[PDB]
Amino acid sequence: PVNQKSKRSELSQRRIRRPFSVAEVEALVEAVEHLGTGRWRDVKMRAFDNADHRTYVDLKDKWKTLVHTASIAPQQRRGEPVPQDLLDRVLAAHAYWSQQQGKQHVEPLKILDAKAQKVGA
Repeated sequence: PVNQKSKRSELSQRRIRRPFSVAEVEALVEAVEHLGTGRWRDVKMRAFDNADHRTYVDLKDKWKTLVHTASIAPQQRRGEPVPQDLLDRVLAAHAYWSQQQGKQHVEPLKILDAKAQKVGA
């Protein structure tokens, strides 16, 4: 025998830069989960090794699209293959932290954060 299948088609799209690799993005979420959605500067320092004088908005944009990719907007689909492990962790922090400000849909979970101290000469 032999059958066919149907799928969805794209319409529009906008982008200037390139997508982040699973290994790269893996840090964005992991960092946002520990540092939360209130410490972007720390997320860049913990995630990106070269976050000396790097911006904090960069990581903020990547995350925004990350969570939306988990299961929010249909047109927000980056298209590229994304690990369900990240999308899940992202929505966890985005929703968990969201409860602090707004309210849309959270889950039964909690987390924490903390910094360290390193003095030299």
